Amino acid sequence: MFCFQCQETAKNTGCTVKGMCGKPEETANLQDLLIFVLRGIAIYGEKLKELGQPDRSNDDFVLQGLFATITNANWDDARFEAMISEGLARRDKLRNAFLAVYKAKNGKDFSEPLPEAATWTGDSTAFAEKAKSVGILATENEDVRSLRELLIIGLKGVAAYAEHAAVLGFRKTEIDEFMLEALASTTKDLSVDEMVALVMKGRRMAVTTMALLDEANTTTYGNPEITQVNIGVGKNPGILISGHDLKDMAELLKQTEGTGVDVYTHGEMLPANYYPAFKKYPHFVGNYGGSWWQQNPEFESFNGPILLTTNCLVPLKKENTYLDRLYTTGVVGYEGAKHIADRPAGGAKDFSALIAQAKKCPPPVEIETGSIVGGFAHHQVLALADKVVEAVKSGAIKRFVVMAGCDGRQKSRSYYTEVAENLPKDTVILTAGCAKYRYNKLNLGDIGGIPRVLDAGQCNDSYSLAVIALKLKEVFGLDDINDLPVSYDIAWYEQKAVAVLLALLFLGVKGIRLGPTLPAFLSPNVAKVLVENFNIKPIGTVQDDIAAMMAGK
Ligand code: SF4
Repeated sequence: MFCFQCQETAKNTGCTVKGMCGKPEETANLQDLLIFVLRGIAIYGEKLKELGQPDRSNDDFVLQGLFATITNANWDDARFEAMISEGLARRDKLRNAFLAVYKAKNGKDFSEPLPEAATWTGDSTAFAEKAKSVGILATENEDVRSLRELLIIGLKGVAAYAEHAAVLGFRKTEIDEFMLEALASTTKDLSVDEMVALVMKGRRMAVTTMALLDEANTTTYGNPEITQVNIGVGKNPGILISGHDLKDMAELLKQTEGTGVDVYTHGEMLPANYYPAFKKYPHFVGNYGGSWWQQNPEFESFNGPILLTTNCLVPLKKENTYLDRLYTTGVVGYEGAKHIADRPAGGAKDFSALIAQAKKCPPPVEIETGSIVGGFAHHQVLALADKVVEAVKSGAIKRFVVMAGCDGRQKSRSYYTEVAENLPKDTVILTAGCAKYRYNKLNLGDIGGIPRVLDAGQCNDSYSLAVIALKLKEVFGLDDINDLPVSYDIAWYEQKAVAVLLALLFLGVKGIRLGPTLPAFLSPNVAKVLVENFNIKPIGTVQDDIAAMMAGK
Protein backbone atom coordinates (compact mmCIF):
# COMPACT_ATOMS: atom_id res chain seq x y z
CA MET A 1 0.00 0.00 0.00
CA PHE A 2 1.01 3.64 0.09
CA CYS A 3 -0.60 6.42 2.15
CA PHE A 4 0.91 9.62 3.55
CA GLN A 5 -2.03 11.91 4.24
CA CYS A 6 -1.86 12.30 8.04
CA GLN A 7 0.74 13.50 10.52
CA GLU A 8 1.41 10.06 11.98
CA THR A 9 2.56 8.46 8.71
CA ALA A 10 5.40 5.97 9.17
CA LYS A 11 8.85 7.53 9.54
CA ASN A 12 7.35 10.78 8.26
CA THR A 13 7.65 9.29 4.79
CA GLY A 14 4.74 6.93 4.16
CA CYS A 15 2.79 3.91 5.41
CA THR A 16 3.56 0.95 3.15
CA VAL A 17 2.49 -2.33 4.81
CA LYS A 18 -0.16 -1.41 7.37
CA GLY A 19 -1.18 2.07 8.43
CA MET A 20 -0.04 3.43 11.78
CA CYS A 21 -3.74 4.31 12.23
CA GLY A 22 -4.61 0.66 11.70
CA LYS A 23 -5.69 0.78 8.06
CA PRO A 24 -4.84 -2.53 6.35
CA GLU A 25 -3.57 -3.00 2.78
CA GLU A 26 -6.92 -4.00 1.31
CA THR A 27 -8.85 -1.02 2.75
CA ALA A 28 -6.11 1.46 1.80
CA ASN A 29 -6.15 0.22 -1.79
CA LEU A 30 -9.94 0.38 -2.07
CA GLN A 31 -9.83 4.03 -1.01
CA ASP A 32 -7.35 4.67 -3.83
CA LEU A 33 -9.70 3.03 -6.34
CA LEU A 34 -12.63 5.14 -5.17
CA ILE A 35 -10.59 8.33 -5.68
CA PHE A 36 -9.74 6.99 -9.18
CA VAL A 37 -13.44 6.62 -9.97
CA LEU A 38 -14.19 10.11 -8.64
CA ARG A 39 -11.58 11.56 -11.05
CA GLY A 40 -13.49 9.80 -13.84
CA ILE A 41 -16.76 11.44 -12.81
CA ALA A 42 -14.90 14.78 -12.66
CA ILE A 43 -13.54 14.51 -16.22
CA TYR A 44 -17.02 14.29 -17.80
CA GLY A 45 -18.63 16.61 -15.29
CA GLU A 46 -16.15 19.37 -16.08
CA LYS A 47 -16.56 18.87 -19.84
CA LEU A 48 -20.36 19.11 -19.60
CA LYS A 49 -20.03 22.41 -17.72
CA GLU A 50 -17.68 23.63 -20.46
CA LEU A 51 -20.28 22.77 -23.14
CA GLY A 52 -22.90 24.70 -21.18
CA GLN A 53 -24.88 21.72 -19.90
CA PRO A 54 -23.70 21.18 -16.30
CA ASP A 55 -25.04 18.23 -14.32
CA ARG A 56 -25.31 18.60 -10.53
CA SER A 57 -26.77 15.16 -9.83
CA ASN A 58 -23.57 13.80 -8.28
CA ASP A 59 -22.84 16.68 -5.88
CA ASP A 60 -23.55 14.80 -2.65
CA PHE A 61 -21.98 11.56 -3.90
CA VAL A 62 -18.67 13.36 -4.54
CA LEU A 63 -18.67 15.02 -1.11
CA GLN A 64 -19.44 11.78 0.73
CA GLY A 65 -16.90 9.78 -1.25
CA LEU A 66 -14.04 12.15 -0.45
CA PHE A 67 -15.10 12.30 3.24
CA ALA A 68 -15.14 8.50 3.52
CA THR A 69 -11.42 8.44 2.65
CA ILE A 70 -10.39 10.86 5.44
CA THR A 71 -8.23 9.48 8.29
CA ASN A 72 -10.21 7.42 10.81
CA ALA A 73 -13.56 7.81 8.99
CA ASN A 74 -14.58 4.49 7.45
CA TRP A 75 -13.09 1.04 7.94
CA ASP A 76 -15.70 -1.18 6.24
CA ASP A 77 -14.46 -2.64 2.95
CA ALA A 78 -18.00 -3.50 1.92
CA ARG A 79 -18.96 0.18 2.02
CA PHE A 80 -16.06 1.06 -0.30
CA GLU A 81 -16.98 -1.72 -2.74
CA ALA A 82 -20.54 -0.38 -2.86
CA MET A 83 -19.45 3.21 -3.48
CA ILE A 84 -17.02 2.14 -6.22
CA SER A 85 -19.78 0.20 -8.04
CA GLU A 86 -22.18 3.13 -7.70
CA GLY A 87 -19.54 5.58 -8.88
CA LEU A 88 -18.86 3.62 -12.07
CA ALA A 89 -22.57 3.66 -12.88
CA ARG A 90 -22.79 7.39 -12.18
CA ARG A 91 -19.73 8.02 -14.36
CA ASP A 92 -21.18 6.07 -17.30
CA LYS A 93 -24.40 8.11 -17.21
CA LEU A 94 -22.35 11.30 -17.48
CA ARG A 95 -20.27 9.79 -20.31
CA ASN A 96 -23.42 9.07 -22.34
CA ALA A 97 -24.73 12.59 -21.78
CA PHE A 98 -21.38 14.15 -22.77
CA LEU A 99 -21.08 12.11 -25.98
CA ALA A 100 -24.50 13.27 -27.18
CA VAL A 101 -23.97 16.92 -26.33
CA TYR A 102 -20.48 16.95 -27.89
CA LYS A 103 -21.87 15.53 -31.14
CA ALA A 104 -24.70 18.07 -31.24
CA LYS A 105 -22.34 21.01 -30.72
CA ASN A 106 -19.49 19.83 -32.94
CA GLY A 107 -21.11 17.81 -35.72
CA LYS A 108 -18.92 14.74 -35.20
CA ASP A 109 -18.26 11.99 -32.62
CA PHE A 110 -15.80 12.65 -29.79
CA SER A 111 -12.56 10.87 -30.64
CA GLU A 112 -9.83 12.26 -28.39
CA PRO A 113 -7.89 10.02 -25.97
CA LEU A 114 -8.99 10.15 -22.31
CA PRO A 115 -7.26 9.14 -19.06
CA GLU A 116 -7.97 5.60 -17.87
CA ALA A 117 -10.06 6.94 -14.98
CA ALA A 118 -12.60 7.93 -17.62
CA THR A 119 -12.95 4.49 -19.22
CA TRP A 120 -11.91 1.59 -16.99
CA THR A 121 -14.62 -0.75 -15.76
CA GLY A 122 -15.00 -4.09 -14.01
CA ASP A 123 -17.12 -6.04 -11.56
CA SER A 124 -16.32 -6.28 -7.87
CA THR A 125 -13.99 -9.22 -8.42
CA ALA A 126 -11.65 -7.00 -10.44
CA PHE A 127 -11.38 -4.26 -7.79
CA ALA A 128 -8.56 -5.55 -5.60
CA GLU A 129 -6.04 -6.07 -8.39
CA LYS A 130 -6.86 -2.83 -10.24
CA ALA A 131 -6.56 -0.95 -6.95
CA LYS A 132 -2.85 -1.74 -6.62
CA SER A 133 -1.96 0.13 -9.81
CA VAL A 134 -3.95 3.35 -9.40
CA GLY A 135 -2.47 4.73 -6.20
CA ILE A 136 -0.23 7.62 -5.24
CA LEU A 137 3.02 6.13 -6.51
CA ALA A 138 1.69 6.03 -10.08
CA THR A 139 2.88 9.64 -10.32
CA GLU A 140 6.63 9.29 -10.81
CA ASN A 141 7.74 12.95 -10.68
CA GLU A 142 8.07 13.80 -6.97
CA ASP A 143 7.08 17.45 -7.35
CA VAL A 144 3.98 16.68 -9.43
CA ARG A 145 3.08 13.98 -6.88
CA SER A 146 3.44 16.47 -4.01
CA LEU A 147 1.30 19.16 -5.63
CA ARG A 148 -1.41 16.77 -6.80
CA GLU A 149 -1.72 15.08 -3.40
CA LEU A 150 -1.54 18.39 -1.54
CA LEU A 151 -4.53 19.56 -3.59
CA ILE A 152 -6.56 16.35 -3.01
CA ILE A 153 -5.72 16.38 0.73
CA GLY A 154 -6.93 19.98 1.08
CA LEU A 155 -9.98 19.20 -1.05
CA LYS A 156 -11.06 16.34 1.27
CA GLY A 157 -11.03 18.77 4.20
CA VAL A 158 -13.14 21.25 2.29
CA ALA A 159 -15.56 18.48 1.25
CA ALA A 160 -16.11 17.44 4.89
CA TYR A 161 -17.08 20.99 5.88
CA ALA A 162 -19.28 21.31 2.80
CA GLU A 163 -21.08 18.05 3.65
CA HIS A 164 -22.01 19.35 7.12
CA ALA A 165 -23.31 22.54 5.50
CA ALA A 166 -25.31 20.54 2.94
CA VAL A 167 -26.97 18.45 5.68
CA LEU A 168 -28.30 21.70 7.13
CA GLY A 169 -29.63 22.94 3.82
CA PHE A 170 -26.81 25.25 2.75
CA ARG A 171 -24.96 24.90 -0.59
CA LYS A 172 -23.06 27.12 -3.05
CA THR A 173 -22.65 25.93 -6.65
CA GLU A 174 -19.07 27.26 -6.78
CA ILE A 175 -17.97 24.72 -4.15
CA ASP A 176 -19.40 21.65 -5.92
CA GLU A 177 -18.04 22.86 -9.27
CA PHE A 178 -14.59 23.26 -7.72
CA MET A 179 -14.58 19.66 -6.52
CA LEU A 180 -14.74 18.54 -10.16
CA GLU A 181 -12.22 21.11 -11.40
CA ALA A 182 -9.72 20.04 -8.77
CA LEU A 183 -10.15 16.27 -9.19
CA ALA A 184 -10.03 16.53 -13.00
CA SER A 185 -6.83 18.57 -12.77
CA THR A 186 -4.97 15.62 -11.28
CA THR A 187 -5.29 13.68 -14.55
CA LYS A 188 -3.74 16.51 -16.60
CA ASP A 189 -0.10 17.43 -17.20
CA LEU A 190 0.16 21.00 -15.94
CA SER A 191 2.97 23.44 -15.22
CA VAL A 192 4.23 23.98 -11.67
CA ASP A 193 2.75 27.49 -11.69
CA GLU A 194 -0.67 26.10 -12.69
CA MET A 195 -0.58 23.40 -9.97
CA VAL A 196 0.34 25.94 -7.27
CA ALA A 197 -2.47 28.21 -8.45
CA LEU A 198 -5.01 25.41 -7.89
CA VAL A 199 -3.72 24.85 -4.33
CA MET A 200 -4.22 28.54 -3.58
CA LYS A 201 -7.69 28.40 -5.14
CA GLY A 202 -8.48 25.53 -2.75
CA ARG A 203 -7.40 27.78 0.15
CA ARG A 204 -9.83 30.38 -1.16
CA MET A 205 -12.61 27.80 -1.33
CA ALA A 206 -11.81 26.66 2.24
CA VAL A 207 -12.56 30.24 3.34
CA THR A 208 -15.86 30.19 1.41
CA THR A 209 -16.82 26.78 2.80
CA MET A 210 -15.92 27.52 6.41
CA ALA A 211 -17.97 30.72 6.11
CA LEU A 212 -20.94 28.70 4.81
CA LEU A 213 -20.75 26.15 7.65
CA ASP A 214 -20.45 28.95 10.25
CA GLU A 215 -23.63 30.47 8.80
CA ALA A 216 -25.42 27.11 8.68
CA ASN A 217 -24.57 26.15 12.28
CA THR A 218 -25.32 29.56 13.81
CA THR A 219 -28.55 30.24 11.87
CA THR A 220 -29.91 26.83 12.82
CA TYR A 221 -28.80 26.47 16.44
CA GLY A 222 -27.92 30.01 17.52
CA ASN A 223 -24.64 31.80 18.20
CA PRO A 224 -22.37 30.08 20.74
CA GLU A 225 -22.14 31.82 24.12
CA ILE A 226 -20.06 31.57 27.29
CA THR A 227 -20.91 28.21 28.91
CA GLN A 228 -19.66 26.18 31.89
CA VAL A 229 -19.59 22.50 30.93
CA ASN A 230 -19.76 19.68 33.49
CA ILE A 231 -17.16 16.94 33.04
CA GLY A 232 -18.35 14.51 35.71
CA VAL A 233 -21.25 12.08 35.45
CA GLY A 234 -24.87 11.61 36.51
CA LYS A 235 -26.78 8.55 37.72
CA ASN A 236 -28.78 7.52 34.63
CA PRO A 237 -27.59 5.34 31.72
CA GLY A 238 -26.40 7.54 28.86
CA ILE A 239 -25.57 7.73 25.14
CA LEU A 240 -22.20 9.24 24.12
CA ILE A 241 -22.14 11.17 20.81
CA SER A 242 -18.81 11.87 19.08
CA GLY A 243 -17.65 13.37 15.76
CA HIS A 244 -18.78 16.80 14.44
CA ASP A 245 -22.37 16.71 13.06
CA LEU A 246 -24.74 19.06 14.93
CA LYS A 247 -27.89 17.96 13.11
CA ASP A 248 -27.43 14.42 14.42
CA MET A 249 -27.11 15.98 17.92
CA ALA A 250 -30.35 17.94 17.54
CA GLU A 251 -32.30 14.80 16.62
CA LEU A 252 -30.68 12.69 19.34
CA LEU A 253 -31.63 15.28 21.98
CA LYS A 254 -35.24 15.44 20.80
CA GLN A 255 -35.67 11.67 20.72
CA THR A 256 -34.13 11.17 24.18
CA GLU A 257 -36.23 13.79 25.96
CA GLY A 258 -38.31 12.15 28.68
CA THR A 259 -36.91 8.62 28.35
CA GLY A 260 -34.66 8.60 31.40
CA VAL A 261 -31.51 8.27 29.27
CA ASP A 262 -28.99 11.14 29.53
CA VAL A 263 -26.84 12.47 26.64
CA TYR A 264 -23.09 13.19 26.82
CA THR A 265 -20.71 14.72 24.22
CA HIS A 266 -17.21 13.49 23.36
CA GLY A 267 -14.26 14.89 21.39
CA GLU A 268 -15.33 17.38 18.72
CA MET A 269 -18.91 17.31 19.93
CA LEU A 270 -17.86 19.34 23.00
CA PRO A 271 -18.96 22.61 21.35
CA ALA A 272 -22.54 21.39 21.16
CA ASN A 273 -22.66 22.41 24.84
CA TYR A 274 -22.19 26.05 23.70
CA TYR A 275 -25.24 26.46 21.43
CA PRO A 276 -28.46 28.10 22.73
CA ALA A 277 -30.68 25.57 20.97
CA PHE A 278 -29.19 22.64 22.88
CA LYS A 279 -28.79 24.26 26.31
CA LYS A 280 -32.51 23.91 26.98
CA TYR A 281 -32.41 20.14 27.56
CA PRO A 282 -31.99 19.05 31.17
CA HIS A 283 -30.84 15.53 30.28
CA PHE A 284 -27.85 16.88 28.30
CA VAL A 285 -25.32 16.27 31.00
CA GLY A 286 -21.92 17.44 29.78
CA ASN A 287 -18.72 16.21 28.08
CA TYR A 288 -17.07 12.85 28.85
CA GLY A 289 -13.36 12.10 28.57
CA GLY A 290 -10.62 13.60 26.46
CA SER A 291 -9.14 13.59 22.97
CA TRP A 292 -10.01 11.16 20.13
CA TRP A 293 -6.95 8.95 20.57
CA GLN A 294 -7.85 8.05 24.17
CA GLN A 295 -11.17 6.56 23.05
CA ASN A 296 -10.55 2.85 23.60
CA PRO A 297 -10.46 2.99 27.45
CA GLU A 298 -13.01 5.82 27.64
CA PHE A 299 -15.64 4.28 25.36
CA GLU A 300 -15.21 1.13 27.49
CA SER A 301 -15.77 2.97 30.80
CA PHE A 302 -18.71 4.93 29.44
CA ASN A 303 -20.87 1.77 29.64
CA GLY A 304 -23.65 2.96 27.35
CA PRO A 305 -24.07 3.17 23.54
CA ILE A 306 -21.61 5.31 21.56
CA LEU A 307 -22.58 7.07 18.30
CA LEU A 308 -19.88 8.28 15.87
CA THR A 309 -21.19 10.97 13.51
CA THR A 310 -17.86 11.54 11.71
CA ASN A 311 -14.18 10.68 12.17
CA CYS A 312 -12.29 9.87 14.33
CA LEU A 313 -13.20 6.23 15.03
CA VAL A 314 -10.17 4.14 16.15
CA PRO A 315 -10.16 0.31 15.74
CA LEU A 316 -10.98 -1.70 18.86
CA LYS A 317 -8.31 -3.49 20.85
CA LYS A 318 -8.54 -7.25 21.33
CA GLU A 319 -9.55 -6.62 24.93
CA ASN A 320 -12.28 -4.08 24.16
CA THR A 321 -15.86 -5.18 24.74
CA TYR A 322 -17.96 -2.38 23.28
CA LEU A 323 -18.54 -3.53 19.67
CA ASP A 324 -22.13 -4.50 20.43
CA ARG A 325 -22.91 -0.98 21.63
CA LEU A 326 -21.04 0.97 18.92
CA TYR A 327 -23.12 2.73 16.25
CA THR A 328 -21.94 4.52 13.09
CA THR A 329 -23.84 7.02 10.94
CA GLY A 330 -23.13 9.33 7.97
CA VAL A 331 -19.92 8.46 6.14
CA VAL A 332 -18.63 6.45 9.12
CA GLY A 333 -18.42 2.66 8.97
CA TYR A 334 -16.92 -0.24 10.88
CA GLU A 335 -17.23 -4.01 10.31
CA GLY A 336 -19.69 -5.46 12.82
CA ALA A 337 -20.91 -2.09 14.13
CA LYS A 338 -24.58 -1.18 13.62
CA HIS A 339 -25.18 1.64 11.12
CA ILE A 340 -27.88 4.32 11.40
CA ALA A 341 -29.28 5.01 7.93
CA ASP A 342 -29.53 8.45 6.31
CA ARG A 343 -32.64 10.55 7.07
CA PRO A 344 -35.33 10.94 4.41
CA ALA A 345 -35.63 14.49 3.08
CA GLY A 346 -37.41 16.69 5.59
CA GLY A 347 -37.47 13.89 8.15
CA ALA A 348 -35.07 12.56 10.79
CA LYS A 349 -32.78 9.64 11.58
CA ASP A 350 -34.17 6.85 13.77
CA PHE A 351 -32.17 6.46 17.00
CA SER A 352 -34.77 4.27 18.71
CA ALA A 353 -32.45 1.25 18.90
CA LEU A 354 -29.76 3.14 20.82
CA ILE A 355 -32.32 4.36 23.33
CA ALA A 356 -33.74 0.88 23.84
CA GLN A 357 -30.26 -0.50 24.42
CA ALA A 358 -29.13 2.26 26.78
CA LYS A 359 -32.03 1.57 29.14
CA LYS A 360 -30.33 -1.77 29.74
CA CYS A 361 -26.88 -0.36 30.50
CA PRO A 362 -25.21 0.75 33.74
CA PRO A 363 -24.40 4.46 34.22
CA PRO A 364 -21.00 5.78 33.10
CA VAL A 365 -17.90 5.37 35.24
CA GLU A 366 -16.71 8.72 36.56
CA ILE A 367 -13.25 9.56 35.29
CA GLU A 368 -12.94 13.11 36.54
CA THR A 369 -14.97 15.95 38.03
CA GLY A 370 -15.13 19.70 37.54
CA SER A 371 -16.03 21.95 34.63
CA ILE A 372 -14.65 23.57 31.47
CA VAL A 373 -15.57 27.00 30.09
CA GLY A 374 -15.98 27.74 26.38
CA GLY A 375 -18.24 29.30 23.79
CA PHE A 376 -16.05 32.17 22.53
CA ALA A 377 -16.98 32.12 18.83
CA HIS A 378 -17.03 35.28 16.75
CA HIS A 379 -20.40 36.66 17.83
CA GLN A 380 -19.55 36.22 21.52
CA VAL A 381 -16.05 37.65 21.29
CA LEU A 382 -17.14 40.67 19.25
CA ALA A 383 -19.78 41.31 21.90
CA LEU A 384 -16.88 41.72 24.34
CA ALA A 385 -14.72 43.74 21.95
CA ASP A 386 -14.62 46.89 24.07
CA LYS A 387 -13.25 44.92 27.02
CA VAL A 388 -10.71 42.87 25.08
CA VAL A 389 -9.40 45.91 23.20
CA GLU A 390 -9.22 47.91 26.42
CA ALA A 391 -7.26 45.05 27.99
CA VAL A 392 -4.83 45.05 25.07
CA LYS A 393 -4.41 48.80 25.44
CA SER A 394 -3.43 48.75 29.12
CA GLY A 395 -0.99 45.92 28.51
CA ALA A 396 -2.80 43.38 30.65
CA ILE A 397 -2.97 41.18 27.55
CA LYS A 398 0.40 41.36 25.80
CA ARG A 399 -0.15 38.69 23.15
CA PHE A 400 -2.65 36.22 21.75
CA VAL A 401 -1.31 32.78 20.85
CA VAL A 402 -3.46 30.73 18.45
CA MET A 403 -3.07 27.05 19.37
CA ALA A 404 -5.98 25.71 17.34
CA GLY A 405 -5.78 22.52 15.28
CA CYS A 406 -6.07 18.74 15.64
CA ASP A 407 -4.48 16.49 18.32
CA GLY A 408 -2.84 13.06 17.99
CA ARG A 409 -1.00 10.24 19.81
CA GLN A 410 2.71 11.09 19.56
CA LYS A 411 4.69 11.92 22.70
CA SER A 412 6.25 14.99 21.06
CA ARG A 413 2.86 16.65 21.48
CA SER A 414 3.65 17.31 25.12
CA TYR A 415 5.27 20.41 23.60
CA TYR A 416 1.81 21.96 23.35
CA THR A 417 0.94 21.32 26.99
CA GLU A 418 4.28 22.77 28.11
CA VAL A 419 3.96 25.86 25.95
CA ALA A 420 0.54 26.47 27.49
CA GLU A 421 1.89 26.12 31.04
CA ASN A 422 5.01 28.25 30.47
CA LEU A 423 3.51 31.16 28.56
CA PRO A 424 3.60 34.40 30.57
CA LYS A 425 0.54 35.28 32.63
CA ASP A 426 -0.35 38.26 30.46
CA THR A 427 -1.07 36.16 27.37
CA VAL A 428 -4.33 34.60 26.15
CA ILE A 429 -4.59 31.33 24.19
CA LEU A 430 -7.10 31.16 21.33
CA THR A 431 -8.19 27.67 20.29
CA ALA A 432 -10.56 25.49 18.27
CA GLY A 433 -10.43 21.79 17.27
CA CYS A 434 -9.30 18.83 19.34
CA ALA A 435 -5.82 20.26 19.84
CA LYS A 436 -7.55 21.99 22.75
CA TYR A 437 -7.39 18.83 24.86
CA ARG A 438 -3.66 19.30 25.46
CA TYR A 439 -4.39 22.25 27.76
CA ASN A 440 -8.11 22.80 28.32
CA LYS A 441 -8.22 21.05 31.68
CA LEU A 442 -5.39 23.06 33.19
CA ASN A 443 -6.30 25.94 35.49
CA LEU A 444 -4.58 28.88 33.81
CA GLY A 445 -6.91 31.46 35.31
CA ASP A 446 -8.07 34.73 33.83
CA ILE A 447 -7.15 38.33 33.06
CA GLY A 448 -9.72 40.79 34.36
CA GLY A 449 -12.38 38.14 33.97
CA ILE A 450 -11.34 37.02 30.50
CA PRO A 451 -10.29 33.34 30.63
CA ARG A 452 -6.70 32.69 29.54
CA VAL A 453 -8.01 29.91 27.27
CA LEU A 454 -10.75 30.96 24.85
CA ASP A 455 -12.43 28.00 23.07
CA ALA A 456 -14.18 28.97 19.86
CA GLY A 457 -15.39 25.46 19.08
CA GLN A 458 -14.69 22.68 16.57
CA CYS A 459 -11.82 22.75 14.05
CA ASN A 460 -14.20 24.46 11.59
CA ASP A 461 -14.55 27.28 14.14
CA SER A 462 -11.02 28.31 13.34
CA TYR A 463 -13.12 30.49 11.02
CA SER A 464 -14.19 32.55 14.05
CA LEU A 465 -10.51 33.12 14.93
CA ALA A 466 -9.90 34.64 11.50
CA VAL A 467 -12.97 36.87 11.74
CA ILE A 468 -11.72 38.08 15.13
CA ALA A 469 -8.25 38.84 13.81
CA LEU A 470 -9.71 40.71 10.83
CA LYS A 471 -11.76 42.87 13.17
CA LEU A 472 -8.85 43.67 15.48
CA LYS A 473 -6.86 44.70 12.40
CA GLU A 474 -9.53 47.27 11.53
CA VAL A 475 -9.85 48.53 15.11
CA PHE A 476 -6.11 49.12 15.51
CA GLY A 477 -5.84 50.59 12.03
CA LEU A 478 -3.06 48.32 10.76
CA ASP A 479 -2.36 47.80 7.06
CA ASP A 480 -1.08 44.22 7.51
CA ILE A 481 -2.78 41.42 9.44
CA ASN A 482 0.64 40.07 10.43
CA ASP A 483 1.44 43.10 12.63
CA LEU A 484 -1.27 42.29 15.18
CA PRO A 485 0.08 40.98 18.52
CA VAL A 486 -0.88 37.43 17.54
CA SER A 487 1.36 34.38 17.07
CA TYR A 488 0.30 31.09 15.44
CA ASP A 489 1.44 27.72 16.83
CA ILE A 490 -0.93 25.25 15.18
CA ALA A 491 -0.98 21.45 15.54
CA TRP A 492 -2.26 19.28 12.68
CA TYR A 493 -3.27 15.62 12.24
CA GLU A 494 -5.70 15.03 9.36
CA GLN A 495 -7.03 16.63 6.21
CA LYS A 496 -9.49 19.10 7.72
CA ALA A 497 -6.53 20.70 9.52
CA VAL A 498 -4.80 21.02 6.15
CA ALA A 499 -7.83 22.86 4.76
CA VAL A 500 -7.67 25.28 7.70
CA LEU A 501 -3.97 25.88 7.00
CA LEU A 502 -4.68 26.62 3.32
CA ALA A 503 -7.36 29.12 4.34
CA LEU A 504 -4.92 30.99 6.61
CA LEU A 505 -2.37 31.16 3.80
CA PHE A 506 -5.04 32.52 1.44
CA LEU A 507 -5.80 35.25 3.99
CA GLY A 508 -2.11 36.15 3.93
CA VAL A 509 -0.94 34.97 7.35
CA LYS A 510 2.81 34.37 7.47
CA GLY A 511 5.15 32.94 10.06
CA ILE A 512 2.93 30.06 11.18
CA ARG A 513 4.60 27.37 13.27
CA LEU A 514 3.16 23.98 12.24
CA GLY A 515 3.76 20.78 14.20
CA PRO A 516 4.63 18.55 15.66
CA THR A 517 6.12 17.54 12.29
CA LEU A 518 5.80 18.95 8.77
CA PRO A 519 3.83 16.91 6.21
CA ALA A 520 5.43 14.02 4.35
CA PHE A 521 3.50 15.11 1.25
CA LEU A 522 5.66 18.20 0.71
CA SER A 523 8.64 17.40 -1.54
CA PRO A 524 11.84 19.43 -1.02
CA ASN A 525 11.15 21.79 -3.94
CA VAL A 526 7.51 22.30 -2.93
CA ALA A 527 8.41 22.90 0.70
CA LYS A 528 10.86 25.56 -0.47
CA VAL A 529 8.09 27.39 -2.34
CA LEU A 530 5.87 27.46 0.75
CA VAL A 531 8.70 28.57 3.03
CA GLU A 532 9.77 31.45 0.81
CA ASN A 533 6.23 32.63 0.14
CA PHE A 534 4.65 32.16 3.55
CA ASN A 535 7.51 31.66 6.02
CA ILE A 536 6.09 28.47 7.56
CA LYS A 537 8.31 27.15 10.38
CA PRO A 538 8.72 23.88 12.29
CA ILE A 539 8.45 23.85 16.07
CA GLY A 540 11.57 24.15 18.20
CA THR A 541 12.11 23.80 21.95
CA VAL A 542 9.47 25.09 24.37
CA GLN A 543 11.75 27.81 25.75
CA ASP A 544 13.07 28.93 22.36
CA ASP A 545 9.66 29.19 20.72
CA ILE A 546 8.08 31.09 23.62
CA ALA A 547 10.89 33.66 23.54
CA ALA A 548 10.56 33.97 19.77
CA MET A 549 6.78 34.41 19.77
CA MET A 550 6.88 37.00 22.57
CA ALA A 551 9.16 38.93 20.21
CA GLY A 552 6.75 38.76 17.30
CA LYS A 553 8.95 36.23 15.52
S1 SF4 B 1 -4.20 7.79 7.27
FE1 SF4 B 1 -2.14 8.33 8.26
S2 SF4 B 1 -1.46 6.57 9.60
FE2 SF4 B 1 -3.29 5.84 8.30
S3 SF4 B 1 -2.31 4.79 6.52
FE3 SF4 B 1 -2.61 7.02 5.87
S4 SF4 B 1 -0.70 8.19 6.48
FE4 SF4 B 1 -0.61 6.11 7.56
